[PDB]
Amino acid sequence: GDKKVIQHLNKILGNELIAINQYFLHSRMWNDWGLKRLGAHEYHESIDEMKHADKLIERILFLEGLPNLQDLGKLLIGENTQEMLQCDLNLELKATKDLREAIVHCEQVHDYVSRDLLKDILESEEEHIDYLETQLGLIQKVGLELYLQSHMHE
Amino acid sequence: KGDKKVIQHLNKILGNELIAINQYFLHSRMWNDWGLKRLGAHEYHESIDEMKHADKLIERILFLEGLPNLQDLGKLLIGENTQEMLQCDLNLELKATKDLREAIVHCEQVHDYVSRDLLKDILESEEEHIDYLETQLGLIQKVGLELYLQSHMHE
Amino acid sequence: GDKKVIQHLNKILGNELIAINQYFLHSRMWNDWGLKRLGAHEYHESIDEMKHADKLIERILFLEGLPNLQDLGKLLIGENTQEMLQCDLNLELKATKDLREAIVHCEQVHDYVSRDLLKDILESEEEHIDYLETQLGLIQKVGLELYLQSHMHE
Amino acid sequence: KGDKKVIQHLNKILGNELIAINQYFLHSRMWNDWGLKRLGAHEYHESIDEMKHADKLIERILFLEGLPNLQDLGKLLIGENTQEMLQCDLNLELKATKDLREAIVHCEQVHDYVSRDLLKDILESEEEHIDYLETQLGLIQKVGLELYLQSHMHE
Amino acid sequence: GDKKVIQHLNKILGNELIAINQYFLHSRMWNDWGLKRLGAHEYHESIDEMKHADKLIERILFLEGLPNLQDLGKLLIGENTQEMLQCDLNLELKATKDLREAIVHCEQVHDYVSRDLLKDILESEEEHIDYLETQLGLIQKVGLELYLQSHMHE
Amino acid sequence: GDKKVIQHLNKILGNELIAINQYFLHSRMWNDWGLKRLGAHEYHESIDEMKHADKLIERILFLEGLPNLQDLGKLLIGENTQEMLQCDLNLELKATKDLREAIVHCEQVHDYVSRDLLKDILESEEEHIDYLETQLGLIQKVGLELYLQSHMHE
Amino acid sequence: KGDKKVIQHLNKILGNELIAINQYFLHSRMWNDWGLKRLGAHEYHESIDEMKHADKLIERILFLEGLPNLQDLGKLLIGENTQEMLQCDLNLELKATKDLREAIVHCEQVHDYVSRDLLKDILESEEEHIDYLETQLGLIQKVGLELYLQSHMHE
Ligand code: HEM
Ligand code: HEM
Ligand code: HEM
Ligand code: HEM
Ligand SMILES: [K+]
Ligand SMILES: [K+]
Repeated sequence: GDKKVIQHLNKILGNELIAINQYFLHSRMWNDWGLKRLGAHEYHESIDEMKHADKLIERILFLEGLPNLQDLGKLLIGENTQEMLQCDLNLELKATKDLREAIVHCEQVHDYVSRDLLKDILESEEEHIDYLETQLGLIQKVGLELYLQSHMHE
Repeated sequence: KGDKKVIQHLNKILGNELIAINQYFLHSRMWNDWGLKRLGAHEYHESIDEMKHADKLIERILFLEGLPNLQDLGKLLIGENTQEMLQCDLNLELKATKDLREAIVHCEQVHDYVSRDLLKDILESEEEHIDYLETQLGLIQKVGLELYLQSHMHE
Repeated sequence: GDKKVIQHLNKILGNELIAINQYFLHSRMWNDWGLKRLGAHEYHESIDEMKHADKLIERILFLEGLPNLQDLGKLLIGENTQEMLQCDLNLELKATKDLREAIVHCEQVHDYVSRDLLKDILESEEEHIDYLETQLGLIQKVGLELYLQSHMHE
Repeated sequence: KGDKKVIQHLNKILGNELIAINQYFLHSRMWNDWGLKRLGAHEYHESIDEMKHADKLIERILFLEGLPNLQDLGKLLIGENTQEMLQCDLNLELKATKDLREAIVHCEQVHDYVSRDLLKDILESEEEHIDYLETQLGLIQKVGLELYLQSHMHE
Repeated sequence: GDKKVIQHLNKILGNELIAINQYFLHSRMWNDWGLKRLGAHEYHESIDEMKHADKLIERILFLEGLPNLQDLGKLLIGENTQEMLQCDLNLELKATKDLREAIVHCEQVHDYVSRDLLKDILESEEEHIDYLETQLGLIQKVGLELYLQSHMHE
Repeated sequence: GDKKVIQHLNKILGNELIAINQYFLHSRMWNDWGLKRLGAHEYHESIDEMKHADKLIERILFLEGLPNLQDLGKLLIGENTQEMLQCDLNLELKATKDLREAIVHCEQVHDYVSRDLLKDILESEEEHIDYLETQLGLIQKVGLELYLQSHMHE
Repeated sequence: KGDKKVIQHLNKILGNELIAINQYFLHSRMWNDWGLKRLGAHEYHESIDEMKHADKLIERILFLEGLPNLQDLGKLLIGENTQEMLQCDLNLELKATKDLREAIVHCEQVHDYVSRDLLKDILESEEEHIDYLETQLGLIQKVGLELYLQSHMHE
């Protein structure tokens, strides 16, 4: 296994671990506030990052690397709905930047299978960006209070 | 063979349908992009409905030994926000129904009653779309834009 | 969204829009002639291009570009079965050349998700080339009239 | 009670249907005799369809208090091979659709919109038969007679 | 919500976050080595701790505290099966010690619902200790190689 | 059809044809010895290579090349379980090296569909490497005799 | 355990199966590439049948404590067109049946009746393939090449 591939994979893994915890707390904060539709959607975002982390961990071990679950970077926790969505978007913008750099290196050393894995993750993070920009746009179009009312009931 | 002006009329209606297919499809995907899923879904079905009308016109023209024209695409009326998109669709349908009425007058004149019947059914369907569009613009007036948009976020 | 990526996506979208109308007209001409197997197969080629156009429109909008459904290029309409098939093949060869150029650029600017979308379109257009070259070969092997007889009934 | 000329027109269309019923039924059984079962089955359903139009005309005539004429049977156009039988069918239908258009014109003139509608349904059906006939004749040109016949041996 | 209760709950939550990652890595390590029965059981232990973390997080927010998902303590990662089992046991002995001290304080300030939450977690951690002590005892009774062989197949 | 792409595809095909026979004979040798679990797994590995060979043959023909099913290279046949596993691994390490070289060339000439096929085969061969290294690892962890015993029954 | 010449005969028959597997698989995929899908599907099943024969020989060789030979691959008889591919298959089957008869003779001689019974089963399957092949070549003679090909386009 290419040593820099493993470093890149461990970097993506670290990003997934931030997102898991950030989205899970954001989910439970929205549930606490009675914004149950946002809570449920954000729960699922968290679960999806868990599954990516699993796939990264499996690949690192196959390549005889050591998965790093010890290092947890900075959680971006907002204190209201609009900040929380922006915090999620900031984290995903960093995530996709790291994914593209990892893919470049995989291509260079011909680790095409690792590249394929990261690209699938990358498509999933861009779908999350799509959702997030759409939510932030809806807040601008209908206003904050109507956006929140629309996410009360599941 | 077909009456030459009937075939010209049929190709004109076909050209209108081809505009509407593309206009509604883009508007539909714009509304999905914005997270206005109820509008996106409804507008997708309007696009499909115009595709089916275009199919029937193509089939009729070929039966009449005419040449269907799928090459000349007229001007799409693409709006930049929900209220503009609805008015753009409405303007397109007012032109559409005017052309359908003139086509029906000519078919009647030359006794092409089957083409007339085809066009009358397309006409009823475009008037149903006009009903929808006038109702949507009327609702924007009665409840306001933001509430109208909120009501179209969720399918 | 990268500016040339959006231009390439709009170019492929333009090719899809030509194919949709070309295949649809070819389909209904074959039905008009009583060659129902050709008409049905060609109808499904048109539908398949409609679904590719849809995905391209969606990706362009996500990248904050403007989908161009206004410019309709030159339809290659044949006068008989053999010309219709060759017209379809001419269109597909142009289409795949454009797809390869779009993929090269996506790879260059690290738009791997757009690359993946175009590669899936590309595989579908190569399957259509396989079908078309096979049909033209059968016309040579069994002759035109037997080929047409084999396509009267669905 | 009904308009005198409308009833005359309806009886004329009825007479055209009575010819087609008998012509198509004989052509069907001839194709079956020859082992061209696909043609024989299709032609059988053409005959049945004309029977149904005949019934609807009879019922309308009786409602309008006219006398349906089933006694006068015009000239059957019988072919002696497949290409002739198809062209004979096509010649009959070209005459039938001409008569249908003239009847619709007169129904419209005297405001018998229900009779016009019945005739317009028949006309659409006969244009569909014309579509079929012209396509078959076109196929004989495109693939040749013997292959055309072969394609019509099995149902 | 009582301030020291929230501190205790956040301490127990911190123990759960360690256990999640430790058990998840050990599970994927066992799968990597072909010890699928151990890998499957350890995966389930990880999921169980995830669910406890969820309930802790919900309770903290109901009590108007701030759940801490940022501070990840030291993972005890073994290098072979016998060490991994011992690391899990060491972790659970620390977890139940902290659980007991959290329950003492809840009782003292009459937060009987938090006490009940913690007692349910405690029973599940004591079930895990029963499992661990039993596995270590089986290594002693049958030997390490038979123990491993018995955990190859699910 | 690019000429060196075809040569690369025929080279990968040649590797598949070796693996088909090597794995089939290994399967039947394990069945003859009563190591039925190994026999079944190796039969499925052989069938998987048969399917990759079919896809490669179909692609070569579409690209108007001549599939070469006449040149069969050297089968690596072991005479006990541990040698047969190592023979399979040696063959797959050679296979994956050739696959990466074929992908490099396909990327160079913009044959992205062929690259995508070859990348799917590579993922499957890396899964086989994972299986093979895991088996060799188990033999070291539990011993050869326990490993063989665990593979008597399906 | 097994007679040494029996094992040589079984390895020879196995070598013939390995040629047929590859030859029929390639011919199958050639016919699919050409759109002759009925021939491609039939030829595929012939390849799979030879694969199963090869498996039974391998198993019998190992039971007899022989070494199955999957390394030596003889000459594939690949044709350039349908007529040649069919004849290439037939030429391979005439050599295969000749070798099967010689193997059966030797099995009978040394009282390896279970090996004879295996080879006899394979022989019957190879004669069914000869029956198929001679029938196809005869049909090409009776209806003409192009009609034979047309009959094998659709599955
Ligand atoms: C921008 C151009 C177009 C787009 C994006 C588009 C898109 C689509 C889509 C997504 C479908 C559904 C396919 C499926 O999921 O099965 C569809 C169906 C269909 N399209 Fe189009 N289309 C376009 C143009 C046309 C045109 C120009 C015609 C005919 C002249 C046409 C005729 C049809 C028909 C007949 C159907 C089947 C409708 C039904 O019965 O459900 N389309 N189209
Ligand atoms: C005034 C002339 C005729 C009229 C109004 C008439 C009317 C009808 C009608 C309404 C049906 C039932 C159709 C359905 O609902 O599917 C029918 C069936 C049929 N007709 Fe006629 N018909 C006429 C003459 C003939 C003639 C001249 C023949 C043969 C030479 C014929 C042969 C048949 C046959 C075989 C059936 C199907 C009966 C069964 O097996 O159920 N008809 N007809
Ligand atoms: C704050 C830390 C975490 C929390 C609160 C959490 C929470 C949860 C919850 C509540 C579930 C649903 C369990 C059920 O009831 O079925 C779940 C599932 C799961 N978790 Fe976590 N989790 C965390 C971290 C992780 C990590 C770090 C990983 C892997 C590296 C992970 C991997 C998984 C997987 C693979 C599933 C099953 C997903 C599926 O296939 O549906 N989790 N988690
Ligand atoms: C020693 C040579 C080979 C042997 C003994 C062998 C044996 C077998 C057997 C026993 C089966 C299962 C058949 C059944 O029970 O239905 C099979 C399936 C198959 N074989 Fe082979 N085979 C060989 C070589 C090949 C080659 C060279 C190819 C293609 C290039 C091939 C292509 C296939 C395919 C496509 C299947 C079906 C796989 C599926 O979809 O399940 N085989 N083979
Ligand atoms: K509201
Ligand atoms: K024929």
